[PDB]
Amino acid sequence: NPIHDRTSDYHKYLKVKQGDSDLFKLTVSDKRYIWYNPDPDERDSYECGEIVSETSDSFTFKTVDGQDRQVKKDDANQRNPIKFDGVEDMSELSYLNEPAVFHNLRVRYNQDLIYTYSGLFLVAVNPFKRIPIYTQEMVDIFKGRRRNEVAPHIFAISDVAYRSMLDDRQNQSLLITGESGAGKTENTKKVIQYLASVAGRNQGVLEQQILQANPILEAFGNAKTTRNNNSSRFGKFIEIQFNNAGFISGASIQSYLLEKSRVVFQSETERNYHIFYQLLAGATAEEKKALHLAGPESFNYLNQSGCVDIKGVSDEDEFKITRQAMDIVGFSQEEQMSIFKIIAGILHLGNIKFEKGAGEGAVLKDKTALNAASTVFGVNPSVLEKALMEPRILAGRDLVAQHLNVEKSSSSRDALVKALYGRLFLWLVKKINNVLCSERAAYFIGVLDISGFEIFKVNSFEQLCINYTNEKLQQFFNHHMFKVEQEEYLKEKINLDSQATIDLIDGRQPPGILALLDEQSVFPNATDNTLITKLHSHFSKKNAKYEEPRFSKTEFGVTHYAGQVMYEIQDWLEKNKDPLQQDLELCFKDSSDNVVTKLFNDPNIASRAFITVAAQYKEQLASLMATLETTNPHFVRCIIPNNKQLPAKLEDKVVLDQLRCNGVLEGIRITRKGFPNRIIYADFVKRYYLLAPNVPRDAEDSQKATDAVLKHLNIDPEQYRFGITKIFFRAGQLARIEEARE
Ligand SMILES: [Mg+2]
Repeated sequence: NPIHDRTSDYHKYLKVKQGDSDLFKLTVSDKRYIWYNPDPDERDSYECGEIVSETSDSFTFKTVDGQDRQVKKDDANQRNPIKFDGVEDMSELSYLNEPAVFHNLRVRYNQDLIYTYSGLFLVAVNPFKRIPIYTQEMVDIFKGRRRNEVAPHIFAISDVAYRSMLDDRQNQSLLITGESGAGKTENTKKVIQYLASVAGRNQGVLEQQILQANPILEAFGNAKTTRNNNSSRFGKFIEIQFNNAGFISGASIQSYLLEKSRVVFQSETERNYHIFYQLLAGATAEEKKALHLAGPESFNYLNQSGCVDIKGVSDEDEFKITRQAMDIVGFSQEEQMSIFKIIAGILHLGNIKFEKGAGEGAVLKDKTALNAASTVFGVNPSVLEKALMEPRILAGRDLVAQHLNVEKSSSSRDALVKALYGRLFLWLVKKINNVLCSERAAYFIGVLDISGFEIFKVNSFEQLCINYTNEKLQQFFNHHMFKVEQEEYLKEKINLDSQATIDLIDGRQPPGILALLDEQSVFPNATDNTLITKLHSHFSKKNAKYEEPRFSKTEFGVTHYAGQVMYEIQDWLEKNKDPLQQDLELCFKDSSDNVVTKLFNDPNIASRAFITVAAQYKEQLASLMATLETTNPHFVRCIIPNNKQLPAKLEDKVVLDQLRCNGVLEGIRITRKGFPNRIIYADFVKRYYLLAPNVPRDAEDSQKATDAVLKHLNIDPEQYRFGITKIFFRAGQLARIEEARE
């Protein structure tokens, strides 16, 4: 059994290597240490310090430097005894302090061990390199083991989900969140992998299509940013559908907040969506000519960032893969073509050059790209031309065609483009869903791949959505963790801020941000100023989660869970309306093209429902939360080790900052207050039997033994609770016990 075979790749890559002896003595030391801050300004940077002595209320220790120092016992960060370096769950630690949690992690990361439990969480640090732990071999080892049976691993947590579904006939959900670049999507993909393997019906297609869904999505929804070479520019929730028996029967997809802006603008050194690049790189010569195709350097929407390729990535090779998944999934050859055409047309539209002079109006001296795009799209260029610069507009009675300047003309085109893409994307999802989704499913396991809190330099409307979402999810956790912790105290017979923030945002009466925003969105002439004035009007000095800046006249601050956040209001009105000239709809509505027409002729795709972008999102979240609320949840927190996509570089500031945002640290804090340590009686005795002159290592009266020792040592009755099964210990208690003689 590779589980007990200490020479297996399982032991090799997932386990902390075991020696020939397990004897308590190995680990005996004379030393006691303290975690300290060599420099008080950097609070996240710590050194180990050897406690030298103690007074009644303080410790005194010995710095790295030789200097001596003094500490209040009640403020001190004691180091756990070395036996604890590497434990598979942070909860086994006795001293639960920040540095302490960091250290265990680190210790694991040093051995490439990237996964650790922290009570309910599975913590996962991105390694920045390939570890062969996701093999079929690996897969089959996880089938049916309990969480204590096996090493931490995304496979494990998913197996647990699966058995629970079967054994409780309850639906499940794994929540996978964290910063850009931390790993979410990888692991997300693993889960499906694993699932489709233990529970698929292979001697199969489904399974195939299901797997193939992602690639498709990623091509259209992922991009190369500064933070990651393959970032998901969208949120998503996967539902794996099963039948009563337990076999996979289908699935569905839900996307949230696609980054439409990226289509028409990419920050420096980043890239647009992959497709554009795959297309340019793998289209046949017959496809190129058919699509007026060229190099990226030739296309305004592609050539600006000054990045057109990813190191160690072949846009050409990726296209084949994509092309392949479209096949498996069920895209006709035509459909594929149309997709492309669109992708091309978009590019063309972006090349359209608007000059002036004549008046202030815009004109089209060159008509090239206009033609191309027109063609590809299957619409009347003149019509479109017109729709672009001479949109007719309602002056109420008067429908009168407005002639636009160059910027506004340029802007309309951009909107066009974003609509095109955003719809197309939806269209894909729906498409896929048609193929995979099962009306009649008995159970499911839902996977959420979404970012955690986003706090940049510049925080926009988009981030407000993400953080909102994040507050809702965080609170869900807290609720949950609370029941589940309360359940354990009974089974063993042993003895809020979120809402306010939530309210400020989404509240109806009184109204929160979203509400005020929405309100302003019926007024055509309202401006960002109008809006921000309204907000401060309502919350400044009146709401404690709100903050009116002392000088900025464009921002406000919301006090999130993760901490305070400054939002810039620039363009919220536009973002919330997500406008598009009717003439354009019309224009495109008469397309010759199959798909194209769909994107404008199907309400499901073409329209929000009159609905705001905010409102629509608010609804979307509501539902998600609702469904989640019906499942049993698993939480996975993904952690980026550093900022530079390196390996073997686990940065203290970077990691802790994450553990603070994502709740891992509070979980500890709160758990810390109780009886963090809860050992199985028999186990205690195994290690500790030699400390109290009495007892044998083995015993049927384990509870009696656990007692004799506790009695021996003369431990404070307050430091522990007798569980029916487990002995419940208070913080530091065990560490001391472990610090006793043989
Ligand atoms: Mg991702």
